[PDB]
Amino acid sequence: VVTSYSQEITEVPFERGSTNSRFTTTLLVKRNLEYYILRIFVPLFLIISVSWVIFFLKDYGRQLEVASGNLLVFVAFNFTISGDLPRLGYLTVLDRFMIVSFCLTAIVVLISVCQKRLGAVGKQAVAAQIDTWVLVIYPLVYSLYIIWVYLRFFTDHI
Amino acid sequence: TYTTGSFQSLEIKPEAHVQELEIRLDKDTRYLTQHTRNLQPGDTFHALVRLRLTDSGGKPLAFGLIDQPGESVELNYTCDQDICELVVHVDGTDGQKDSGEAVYRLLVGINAPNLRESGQTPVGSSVFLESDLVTVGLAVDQIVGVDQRSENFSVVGTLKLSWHDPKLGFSPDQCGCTVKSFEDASIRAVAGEINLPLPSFSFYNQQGNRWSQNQVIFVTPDGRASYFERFTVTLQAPDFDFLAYPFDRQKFSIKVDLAVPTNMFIFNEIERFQQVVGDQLGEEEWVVTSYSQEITEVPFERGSTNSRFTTTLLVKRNLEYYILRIFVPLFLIISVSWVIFFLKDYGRQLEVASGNLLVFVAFNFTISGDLPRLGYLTVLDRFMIVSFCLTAIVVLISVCQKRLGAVGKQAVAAQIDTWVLVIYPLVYSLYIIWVYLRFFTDHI
Ligand SMILES: [Ca+2]
Repeated sequence: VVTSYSQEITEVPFERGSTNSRFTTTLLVKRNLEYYILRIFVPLFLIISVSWVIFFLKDYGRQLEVASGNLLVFVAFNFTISGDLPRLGYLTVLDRFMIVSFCLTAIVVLISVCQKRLGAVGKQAVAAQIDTWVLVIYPLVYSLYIIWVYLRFFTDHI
Repeated sequence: TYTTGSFQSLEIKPEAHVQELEIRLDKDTRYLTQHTRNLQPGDTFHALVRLRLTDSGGKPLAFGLIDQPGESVELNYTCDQDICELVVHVDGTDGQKDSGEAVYRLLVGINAPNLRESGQTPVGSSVFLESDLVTVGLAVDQIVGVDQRSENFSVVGTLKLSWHDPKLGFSPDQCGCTVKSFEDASIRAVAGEINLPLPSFSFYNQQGNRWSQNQVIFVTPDGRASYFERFTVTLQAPDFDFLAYPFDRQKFSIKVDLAVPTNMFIFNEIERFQQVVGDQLGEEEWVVTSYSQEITEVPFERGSTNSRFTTTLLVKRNLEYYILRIFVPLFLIISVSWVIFFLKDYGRQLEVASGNLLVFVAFNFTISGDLPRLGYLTVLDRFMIVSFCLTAIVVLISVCQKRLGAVGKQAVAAQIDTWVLVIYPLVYSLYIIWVYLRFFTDHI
């Protein structure tokens, strides 16, 4: 979608010692951000929501099963939307966010494994403390990463 | 400026045309051949230092008489033929020998070296009909594509040749305009249009026809012509070796050969009219570590050689992308498959092992989009195979541990568990060290 356009005439050093006249039409275009927000980011936020709410039932075996299943779901969804992800040779803020989300889901799988070990060894108070600590840090980790990426890739003044 | 050309017999002694040079003989150029410019009717050629003098058509004209003082052979000739061209050729290999090096100097004069008697000879004019000196400049604006299965790279850039040909000069008034310009026609096409020699070039590796844009060859009345062309050309790259992908460094070699031998034109000087590699907005897939432009000689299709101007760009992939997207999630999946050996419930461990192997397969194909479908293996493919083998192995070990837990042996199961804990990281580290030694070092 064309945000703005502008036609204007300049001079350019021609092949000889003189200059040629140039007429440049610049169109400021942008993507349909609604499509990416509703197709890529909303299902993703739901997958993180599942991986964050599995820390409520604290059965520690059911939690582990759902954590592994949700990591598999995240992989499958990532490749489902990989069709529109451009196969550019360099990183992108969408790629960076997918990367961070996958690392955090794998980390919650690891924490579920450790919590299951704690539940089996006989330490459940420590397991509950780790559980509530995950509940409090996970949303702030995601918010901090989003703020950091916004500051890095969209601002210079602030 | 003082004008020379053609329009519509005294004091010839001062205008003596006599000059000398030193030569080096080695490798294939044992036989040396030199031409000369058109001569006056009275001019007599004296050759001093076998050797033989013929015309442009090769018809023998004179040999050399060996005079022992001064060594070598002395040759002399004279003719009254008006418009004609003469050639002197010297052969240094009359028999098979090891050789390997030869230093040689010659004495050449078109009228009378006796008057000059060699010496410094400042007023001497070169009469070898020396090859025209063409400067070349090349700039790269983008590397638009790299097809690594077909091993080619499409590159866009600008090319600028510049050569002085007095025969190409003209009177500015006859056409009005000062500069005579031939648009959107190759140097070969212009040489076809006007029956004159021009330094036609080629890229020596392009597949298909390059897109030539803004190409124009314009001549100045003094005779200094210049050719400009913004090309979009798909070069072939045999030198590509993706065995170390994605940690590989590649050479993008853009080689502009001249379609005329070294006798006619040679690339004199590389011209830095524009930044050799352009800086453009964006990270870009291939970042240029270093570039280097240089001129060489290549055996031409005839017995002579042509001048080649090669621009070599040392490019590398954005390794942050591969490390953060391919290797970090891979390390996390491996960490899951290694930490499933802590809970030791032996049924939950098996469930998570199977689920994690499925996760590994799904992630493998998720990142298979960027894995090149090359017909041969790669360090990334090798590491993926090792990871899959180890994950399947931990699935098998989990099955065996579950069997041991069910049979009534749990101490052996715990021993196997801790043994897996201690060997798995060292297995991965050992494999990484081995692949680094195999694919990145020779000294160590
Ligand atoms: Ca760019």
